[PDB]
Amino acid sequence: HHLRKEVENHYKLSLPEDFYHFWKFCEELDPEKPSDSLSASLGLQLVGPYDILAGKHKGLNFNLHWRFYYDPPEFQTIIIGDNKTQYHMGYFRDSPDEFPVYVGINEAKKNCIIVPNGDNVFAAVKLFLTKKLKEITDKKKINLLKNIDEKLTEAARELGYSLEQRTVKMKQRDKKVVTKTFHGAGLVVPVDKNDVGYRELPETDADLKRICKTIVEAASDEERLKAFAPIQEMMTFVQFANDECDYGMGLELGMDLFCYGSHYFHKVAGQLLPLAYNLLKRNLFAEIIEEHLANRSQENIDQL
Ligand code: NA
Repeated sequence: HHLRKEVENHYKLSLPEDFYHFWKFCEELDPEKPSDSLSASLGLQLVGPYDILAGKHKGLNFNLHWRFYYDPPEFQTIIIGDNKTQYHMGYFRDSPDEFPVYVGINEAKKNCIIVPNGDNVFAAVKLFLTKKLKEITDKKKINLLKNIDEKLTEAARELGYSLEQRTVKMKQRDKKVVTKTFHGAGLVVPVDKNDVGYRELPETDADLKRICKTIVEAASDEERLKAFAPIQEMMTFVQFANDECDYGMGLELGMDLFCYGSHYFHKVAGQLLPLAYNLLKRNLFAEIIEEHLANRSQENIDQL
């Protein structure tokens, strides 16, 4: 596609082959409006990089474009669904220098959880379709979805794409996950044979969430200052961890605070996440998190 290098220059990210093949699939499906080809049948719409392939881009910050409230920098939205739940799908990359490891989904009006949904967009839409078909009570819609299901399956078969929700390479990546974080999709950082690269937080996730709850529910600013004391302490622990190259600890603390979702945590998360991503040489993610924390909206299409 003639707009390919424009996609990767604007996002500063490399897109996998499934991204481009799926565009051609949707073009054939509805050449008048490829990004809306699944809208009547599935309630889905292609967005983010697809907007560039569609030429819809012709101040424009693609680090924020269709970035929903709980999308960590690893998560790049490509498809949106029901706006009542803010259902959407995105490629998930552990590093800006790698291809996506899978397609994740989140409902931003419900929670911060990122659910795996295949390792390519053909799988992601097929899995969505299978689930959507369970709700359909109209014979014409049933017929339409079965046809689309047949086309997706054959296209995936011809390209050699798995249609499984979790593939082998995905289950292999989970072996590298040093912690789940609050969103459950996992952090992957380099860890050498002496465990250097990561160390655990002093609190469990349930206890960290309890600490966060006492901060947001503090009845006065003085009580909130006191409720912050365990966070301030953990940030000191992160500084020591950074001095000994255990960069993943501050990444995990910052990610959990971001995922909890309170504006009371934007300042500390802005002190943890940019530094951690820079120390990990994931500089683009440091840019994304800075710009997102400065503009963490519930409306996010940069094309207005
Ligand atoms: Na965690």
